[PDB]
Formats: sequence, structure tokens, C-alpha cells
Amino acid sequence: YKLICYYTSWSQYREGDGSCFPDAIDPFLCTHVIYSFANISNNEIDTWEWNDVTLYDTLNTLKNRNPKLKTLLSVGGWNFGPERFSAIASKTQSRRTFIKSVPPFLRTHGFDGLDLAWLYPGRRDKRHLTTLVKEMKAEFIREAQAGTEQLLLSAAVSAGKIAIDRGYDIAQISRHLDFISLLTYDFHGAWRQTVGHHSPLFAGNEDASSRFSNADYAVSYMLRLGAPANKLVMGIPTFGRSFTLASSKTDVGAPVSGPGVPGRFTKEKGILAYYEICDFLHGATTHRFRDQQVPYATKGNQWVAYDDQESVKNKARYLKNRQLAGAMVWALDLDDFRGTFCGQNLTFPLTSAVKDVLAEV
Ligand SMILES: *[C@@H]1O[C@H](CO)[C@@H](O[C@H]2O[C@H](CO)[C@@H](O[C@@H]3O[C@H](CO)[C@@H](O)[C@H](O)[C@@H]3O)[C@H](O)[C@H]2NC(C)=O)[C@H](O)[C@H]1NC(C)=O
Repeated sequence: YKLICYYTSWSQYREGDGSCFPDAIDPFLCTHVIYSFANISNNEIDTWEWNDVTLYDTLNTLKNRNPKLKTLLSVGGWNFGPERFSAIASKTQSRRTFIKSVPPFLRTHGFDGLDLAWLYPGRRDKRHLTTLVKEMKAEFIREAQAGTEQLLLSAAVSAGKIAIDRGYDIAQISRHLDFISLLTYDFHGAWRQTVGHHSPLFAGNEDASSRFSNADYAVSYMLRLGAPANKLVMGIPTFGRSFTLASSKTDVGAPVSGPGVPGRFTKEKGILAYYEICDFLHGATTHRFRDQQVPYATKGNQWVAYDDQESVKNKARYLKNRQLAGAMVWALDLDDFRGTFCGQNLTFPLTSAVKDVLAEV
């Protein structure tokens, strides 16, 4: 079983303990570690942060302690403009440019593959996205003729029914990608004035219309569409989403007024790291959607939807039972990586739990 773990570049700048660098990563924790977001310049892959080539080095040294550990570089991301991605893949000329540029870049900095994080192809991009994948892989196959281990190619894919249908030819790209990461944690929030859980595993028979907004559907649909289980990787949250309540109500459907107040370390309205939540939990009221199988907490006028050890194990067994290829954890740097926020003296508690379940039968 695979355990893909993303690490984000900008997490280095959080203050105090919040600060996280590649060397804080347990080299045996995950099987695949993904350095988050490389940039594109003049149609060539390139660095982003001022010290990337240094962090690259840091991250890839872990490979000296664990020879089996594989690393990848993800392109795109949220601060990368989809349009941008669009422009590059639309023209065979700029596309080939970008592609030819990749292999050397990765060989140079020591990465074992490329992760495409084109954040949401449009109805008009579906045909190009497929192209970009074919040719990219075709190139990776050609570069392997030089006696080195073939480069890996993967992609983070939305788990949103409409999004999927609108921009992905899942049956095609699945044959060319080594694995696909399902962003199964973006089901709510997305600015809709009512409290709700972003990563529910299940259907929850109550108040519906969505029905498609849970990991289960997502997984099932993907399967239906043609993507093999042995290439699917389910996404697992290591952060929670917060909301500022507009009334004293707390149950399902509760009126919301906007995102939650920022955390002392991540400082971004609407998000919390698990380690911030661990601190938030002191003096709060914890609840759990039985049908969906995920927590949520409240304190004052703040409402939080998050994933805990159990929920995570839950989802992990789930993916095992459907026989998928593995789990994907968004934000090793959002987990309690110091192991000094969530109590039970343990480093990477959430990520660790997934591993434990995956190591089980
Ligand atoms: C990720 O790569 C991007 C593409 O190379 C790069 O984007 C930018 O490229 C230049 C370099 O700064 C920008 O320059 C400006 O825009 C106008 C002219 O177009 C000037 O008048 C102005 O003075 C300024 O120099 C481009 O605007 C911008 N281009 C695009 C298409 O985004 C990014 O800098 C890079 N991001 C990071 C974080 O490194």
C-alpha cells in the first residue's frame, strides 16, 4: 500500500513551532513525499520559493536514511492560475517546451517524478489535459533509455462529480499516470452560508441534494468511469475548516456568517492545522456525524470540521476494503509534526494512524 505525503514550501515561514522544514520529516513515515508547488516560467518548469534548490536538497537527503523513499515535485497548485495551465497545454508548441524541460530539472535536483496539480481543468481543457499527460509520459519512457530509473507521473484530481465530468477524461489519463490522487476533502466550505463537513466519508441520510459530496461516491464514480483501483489514492485531510457562527445554533444546517478566525500559526481565515485544533479542542464541545463518520467541534462562535485519529483510521480501512492503491495525506506540515500539540507524545499522529492501518492486514 502507498502513502503519498505532500509537504508545502511556504510552511517554512510560519512562526515559532509552526515553522516546518524538510528535515522535520520522518523518513520512514510515508512511501512517497511530494514537495509542494513548483512554478512555470517561459513555459519551462522552475523553482518558486527563493530557497527551493536548498529545500529540494534537504528533502531528498532523507533518501539517504531510507533508500526506498521516493520523492516527487508537484506543478501548479492554488496560487498558480488555471488559465496559466490552460494556455501552456493548449498549444502543442508551448506544451512540448514545458515537457522537454521537466526530466532534466528533476534529474538535477534529485526527484523521482512529477505531480500535476492543475487545479481544475475546464470543459474546454479536457482534451488538452489528456494530451499533456500522454506526451509527458511518452517523454518519461524515452528518457529512461539512458539507463536510469523511469520517472513517475501522477496527478491530483478533484473528487467533485461535476468537476470530474466537466474536465477529466479519467479513462484516458488513468492509463498513463502511475497513480491518481483524489482530493476527497473539498466537499463543503467553498463559501456557502451554512455549516458543514468538508471530508465526510459517507452519504449521511439526512438533509440531502448533494449525495455526491462524500468520499464514497467519489471513489465509486471514479471506479465506474474507468480508473483502476490499483492507481487510485484517497485524499486524507490533516487540517480542518472553520466557520464563524451567525447564531447560537450548532447542529446540521446551522446558520454561518463566514470563515473561522485564523489560527495562531497558519493565520488564514477558514483553516486550521491539526495541531492548532489540538489546542482549540481545550474547552470546546466535540461532536460526531454518525452517518458520515467525521467530527466537528465548537467553542464560542467558532465551528470546526476536522479529522481525527479515528476518522482517519476509518477512511483508511475504507480504502483498504475497496482495494485501492493507497492513501494521500494533504499537509505533513499541518499534522502535529513536532508531536508537542496533541497530547499523546507522538510525532505525526494523523499521518501515523493511516500508516498503521495500511500496515495492518
Ligand atoms: C512564476 O513564474 C511566472 C512566469 O514566469 C512569473 O510570472 C511573471 O513573469 C514576470 C516576472 O516578474 C512578471 O512581470 C511583470 O508584468 C508586467 C509585464 O507583463 C510588467 O509591466 C511588470 O513590471 C512586471 O515585471 C509577469 O507579469 C508575470 N507573468 C505571468 C504570466 O504570470 C512569476 O513571477 C513566478 N512566480 C514566482 C512566485 O516565482
